[PDB]
Amino acid sequence: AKKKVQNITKEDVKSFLRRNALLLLTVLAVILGVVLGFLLRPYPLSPREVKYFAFPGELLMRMLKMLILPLIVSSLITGLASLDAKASGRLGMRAVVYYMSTTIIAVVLGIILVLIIHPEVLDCFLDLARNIFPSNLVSAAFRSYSTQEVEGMNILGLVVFSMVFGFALGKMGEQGQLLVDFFNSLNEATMKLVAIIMWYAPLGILFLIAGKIVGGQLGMYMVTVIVGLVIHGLIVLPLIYFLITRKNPFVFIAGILQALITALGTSSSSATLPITFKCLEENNGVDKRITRFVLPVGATINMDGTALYEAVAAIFIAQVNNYELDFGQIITISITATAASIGAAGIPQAGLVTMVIVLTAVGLPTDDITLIIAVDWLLDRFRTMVNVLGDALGAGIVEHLSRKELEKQDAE
Amino acid sequence: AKKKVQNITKEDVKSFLRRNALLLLTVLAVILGVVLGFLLRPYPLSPREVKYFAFPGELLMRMLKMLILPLIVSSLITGLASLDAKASGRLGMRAVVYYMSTTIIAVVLGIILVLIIHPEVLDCFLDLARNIFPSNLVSAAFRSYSTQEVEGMNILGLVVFSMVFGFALGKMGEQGQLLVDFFNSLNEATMKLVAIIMWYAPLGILFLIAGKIVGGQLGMYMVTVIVGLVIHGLIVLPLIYFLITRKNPFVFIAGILQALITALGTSSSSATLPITFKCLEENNGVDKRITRFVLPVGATINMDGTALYEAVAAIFIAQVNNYELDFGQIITISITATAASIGAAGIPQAGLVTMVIVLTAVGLPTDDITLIIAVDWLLDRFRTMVNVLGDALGAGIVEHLSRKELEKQDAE
Amino acid sequence: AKKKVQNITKEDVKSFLRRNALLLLTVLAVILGVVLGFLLRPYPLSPREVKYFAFPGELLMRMLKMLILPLIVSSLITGLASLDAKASGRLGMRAVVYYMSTTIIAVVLGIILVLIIHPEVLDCFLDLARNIFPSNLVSAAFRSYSTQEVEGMNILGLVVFSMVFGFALGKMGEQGQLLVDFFNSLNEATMKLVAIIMWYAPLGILFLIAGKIVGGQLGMYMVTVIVGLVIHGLIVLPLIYFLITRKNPFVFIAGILQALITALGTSSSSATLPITFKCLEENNGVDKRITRFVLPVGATINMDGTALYEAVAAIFIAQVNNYELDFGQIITISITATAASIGAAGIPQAGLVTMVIVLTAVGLPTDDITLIIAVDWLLDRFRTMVNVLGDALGAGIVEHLSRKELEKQDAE
Ligand SMILES: COc1ccc([C@@H]2C(C#N)=C(N)OC3=C2C(=O)C[C@@H](c2cccc4ccccc24)C3)cc1
Ligand SMILES: COc1ccc([C@@H]2C(C#N)=C(N)OC3=C2C(=O)C[C@@H](c2cccc4ccccc24)C3)cc1
Ligand SMILES: COc1ccc([C@@H]2C(C#N)=C(N)OC3=C2C(=O)C[C@@H](c2cccc4ccccc24)C3)cc1
Ligand SMILES: N[C@@H](CC(=O)O)C(=O)O
Ligand SMILES: N[C@@H](CC(=O)O)C(=O)O
Ligand SMILES: N[C@@H](CC(=O)O)C(=O)O
Ligand SMILES: [Ba+2]
Ligand SMILES: [Ba+2]
Ligand SMILES: [Ba+2]
Ligand code: NA
Ligand code: NA
Ligand code: NA
Ligand code: NA
Ligand code: NA
Ligand code: NA
Ligand code: NA
Ligand code: NA
Ligand code: NA
Repeated sequence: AKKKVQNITKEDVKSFLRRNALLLLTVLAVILGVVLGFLLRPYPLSPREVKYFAFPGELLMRMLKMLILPLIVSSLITGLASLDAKASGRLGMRAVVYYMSTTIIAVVLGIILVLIIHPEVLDCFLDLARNIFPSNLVSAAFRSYSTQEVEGMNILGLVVFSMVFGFALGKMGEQGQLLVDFFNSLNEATMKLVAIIMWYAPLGILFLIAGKIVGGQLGMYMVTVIVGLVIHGLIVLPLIYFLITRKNPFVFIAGILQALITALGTSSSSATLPITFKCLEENNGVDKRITRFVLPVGATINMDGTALYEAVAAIFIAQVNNYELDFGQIITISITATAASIGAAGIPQAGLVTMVIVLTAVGLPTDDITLIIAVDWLLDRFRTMVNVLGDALGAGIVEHLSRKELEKQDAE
Repeated sequence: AKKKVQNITKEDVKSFLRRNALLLLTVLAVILGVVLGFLLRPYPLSPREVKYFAFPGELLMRMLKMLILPLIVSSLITGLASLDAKASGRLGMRAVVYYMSTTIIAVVLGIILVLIIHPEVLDCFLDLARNIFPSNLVSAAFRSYSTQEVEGMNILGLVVFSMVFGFALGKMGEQGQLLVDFFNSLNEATMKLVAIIMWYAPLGILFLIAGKIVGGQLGMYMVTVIVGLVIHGLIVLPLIYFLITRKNPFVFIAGILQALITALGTSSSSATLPITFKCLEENNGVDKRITRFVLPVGATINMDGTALYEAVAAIFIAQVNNYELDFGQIITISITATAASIGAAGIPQAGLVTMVIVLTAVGLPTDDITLIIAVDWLLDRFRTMVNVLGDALGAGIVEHLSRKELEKQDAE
Repeated sequence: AKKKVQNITKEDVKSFLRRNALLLLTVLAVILGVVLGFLLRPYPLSPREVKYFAFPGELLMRMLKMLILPLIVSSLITGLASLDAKASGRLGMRAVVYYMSTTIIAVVLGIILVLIIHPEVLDCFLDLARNIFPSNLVSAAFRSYSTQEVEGMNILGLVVFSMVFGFALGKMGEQGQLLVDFFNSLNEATMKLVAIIMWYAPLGILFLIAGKIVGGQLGMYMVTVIVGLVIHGLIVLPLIYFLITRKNPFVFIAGILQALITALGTSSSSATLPITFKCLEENNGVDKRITRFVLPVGATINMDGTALYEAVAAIFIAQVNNYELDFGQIITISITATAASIGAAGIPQAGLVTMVIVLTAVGLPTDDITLIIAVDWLLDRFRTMVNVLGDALGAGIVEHLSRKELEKQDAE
């Protein structure tokens, strides 16, 4: 009742409109995009014509994807070279502990919400191990292994190599410094390009979401995850940030708002990574030393929203199948949904492809994934926002916990 | 009558032979190549054997293509970082204005010469836009998009990215300088390699042209463009250079002679770019700051000879078809032939592939391109020389017009 | 009798076990690998399951292959920039003379051993020439030409380009130094990663050899080459090193032992190159200036063991065919087996693929290669050890012969 009477003052909206021009434009892009897409929905237009329509949104995807490679490689090489090897292990343990806990908490919340509301696989593990260790760095930049090398950048392989290379340069001293300085100039220069890409974003988001918007049991399921992601995203994660930092978490979420709205549009944790960087480094004022450490790793392994969706959908398909509830086999679901969360790449429709792991483990048929394909796209847009939000709050949490190591490196 | 009596003095030919050793060798390579090719023309030898024969000319192509990538990327990153953002816009406006005017003048001359002597397409625009914004920089270095990613370097995508990256580094100051210095050493080092490639050029040009030389209406057509390119190339463009600089243009053409003779052999504006660089920077003494700005851009968009050929061939196929002459539809030909000129890549047989755009716009059948395929190769060799000559004179024109901006950067 | 009574002292084995922990572990990996492979040999397991089994050995291959590219490119660019152009020709002549002589001596020894114990092709030359001059440097990093561009790094193309680039930077002075320093930091940093890869090697070698171990005339043939490689490897090459340096060669072989045991496991001169570098630079204390000069070149052209195997197998298939012994045609075998040695890439099963050249030249049928395929893998493991051992002793021989040039560069 106190904040309500405070809200009626009609104070400073002209200053807000002037400052938040771009932020409000992308919000308007979502509003206009939903309106346009539903207006143009009666489709006497072929999928070829759908591709033609969504083209302005496609150029935004090419623009964002462009920067992913120089962004990850320069961030981890400089970031890990900036820190002392032992401090990097400390920072790393903070990240890993935060990642596993938040993913374990999301999968438990996900299982509880479905148990209340009733709405080869070995080759996958070897392909993952194969990608952690790329045989060629030039090819790793635009191809991933799939048992033989499918198209699309091997983010994980580059994440791992850049880290080991970063540690090596840190151990080289002065001889190493030249290369650390080379990669620092390349990071800031690609960060300077994401400033340009940001002005195109409202035009892109409008067309990217408008194009995608062009039995009843699958209906209740969509409502389950959406509710589950609001509990984790807007209630679980903020109180975690508040409990650790003692800072207002909803003001932090306001800073990374452009990153969430772009995640909602692209449905890629990797594509929105350059914008998550711009938001945290600037708007939230997070340290570059730790955003370069947390964000490229969080974008591929820290998938809180995917984990919640993996558990929900693994139990949802079992409802139709009338599969028996085993006290020990539900434990395998929480284990494999956390496993698939880490595994699944930060790219669209990667959630559904990793369901093969979680469906096999329990003993459910993998061909049931076909039922969940139709509605997936909308749940993917939301799942991505929670996967990004986790890396953003994760950076804020780690930065706060690692202030001693950061103050030592600020000596000179 | 005064220059004629002056020419009879038999003075300084031994000094000319000693100095112009390489220049005269490549001229002799064309003379020996035409003789050898016609001598070996009776072909009881398969296309496989033709490939075997033309192999010394193939090694020259691999050698020149090799350097294109480090040459474009280092030239635009340093070149645009060297200049103040506002001066880069001034230099840019001079280039764009020169490019569009010369291309508009060539297409008008081309249309006049044919109207006196009577001898999907949307997917193309989207593919071009897609290539201006590459989704992966490593893949952009050896692949282009074609609706899905065909082989062959995306020169345009790299031209655009290098420019935006160059502007970014220029805005970084000292932090940026390291990377600008890194790309400056990489430019001069690859420029040092083109000095070596130049000694192989006479052997390559000989075999490259000899291999290619191994109804009657298509006969008069070939004579139309050849005459049209001599009017534009040796009369239109030199008087433009003279009107702007007041310097003798045929002495400038003498400096870039090795670049034209290599264009005549390869039929690629991109492949002869490292040699156009060596000729302008040295022989013509043009500024590196502006050759790095003009030449990589001119090689892909400034296609004067292609534009003249596009107009000539669009009207030539209509002669056979007896297609009606519309005052407003000839205006669409001048517009789409200028459009295709900009579009068409600086690689062999790219002129004929972009005829699809100009034939569709008017309302002529695209399957008529098959008639023009046989004679094309020879017209392509000449068209390329005019496309290169335009970038060479264009550099000389811009350098002269931008002497104030260049004198400011020479302060220290 | 003097070294025998000296060996009975039971002195310093605890110091040896502590120091040579890793060296003895990889030896134990071979012992355990042979035992495990023969134990698991009864195969009710498919080739798919064989791939699953050999997976720890596959990760070692991806790890070693990863570093090959930054290792070759940084070694030759810095190495050749470090030296004066004339000194590089001197060092080069020492290498080339050593390479051709040792390969000529191995093929002569190989021919003698078989003549005592009786147990298109033009397209190949053009493909080699095409690869010496790559048309694209980014593609050269992960593809080779095959008449059109097959997968797998073009080591030769990068070896050649890095050398020409190294010479260019050396001729640039100070402007060049930045890039030389850039590539020096990148060499030491990738050399710092091979230290990590080395700890995985015993686990990898165990599984790499165990997986591969899972008429009678082809039996005697295998014994011929194995004996021939022991004569060249353990008798011919050491006395050559002793005659040149006057240093004990079997103490040198002890230093590069990890490199030979890894060659025995991988059967790739290129994959074991980062470990041959670590052994020579450290264990044998060879100069970085010359290991960067000798080793990347030796890994592809200096194939002593392959040459001996090429001669042995070219004459062995003629035994079955009862092909006539011509005094002049045996001279063509020694010539083409030396030719194929240089040609054949430092990768597994490359020896048998280049037999096409040596079988055609004499007049034997190329389809006979099928008979030698079954036993090849084991002979390849040994052939590789002799191909590596040659580069290792070659570095030691060149370093010793070039001490004047090295002492001049140590001035400052
Ligand atoms: C596969 O998914 C990953 C990769 C990385 C991480 C952690 C992380 C984050 N966020 C980053 N930036 O660096 C390190 C991490 C460590 O736990 C360990 C830490 C580390 C400390 C000290 C020395 C190291 C040497 C090499 C590599 C990592 C090292 C680096 C977690 C999961
Ligand atoms: C697609 O085909 C092209 C690309 C480039 C150009 C012009 C050109 C030439 N020649 C070069 N080297 O740079 C710039 C040009 C401009 O007009 C604008 C100019 C510019 C000035 C100031 C800031 C900029 C920031 C980013 C990019 C270009 C900028 C750069 C013309 C057509
Ligand atoms: C295709 O297989 C090869 C490539 C290289 C070599 C020799 C070698 C070794 N080992 C290395 N590192 O460099 C040079 C070699 C020369 O003989 C010549 C030497 C050289 C000296 C002076 C100037 C040069 C300029 C460019 C290239 C090589 C040059 C370089 C032999 C065979
Ligand atoms: N598309 C999601 C991952 C998923 O498909 O679950 C993301 O990039 O965050
Ligand atoms: N081959 C020409 C372009 C064309 O095909 O018209 C050039 O590169 O200049
Ligand atoms: N595999 C051998 C070459 C060969 O196949 O003969 C090596 O790399 O040394
Ligand atoms: Ba430091
Ligand atoms: Ba400056
Ligand atoms: Ba020096
Ligand atoms: Na998590
Ligand atoms: Na993520
Ligand atoms: Na993941
Ligand atoms: Na023009
Ligand atoms: Na051009
Ligand atoms: Na063009
Ligand atoms: Na040899
Ligand atoms: Na070798
Ligand atoms: Na070889």
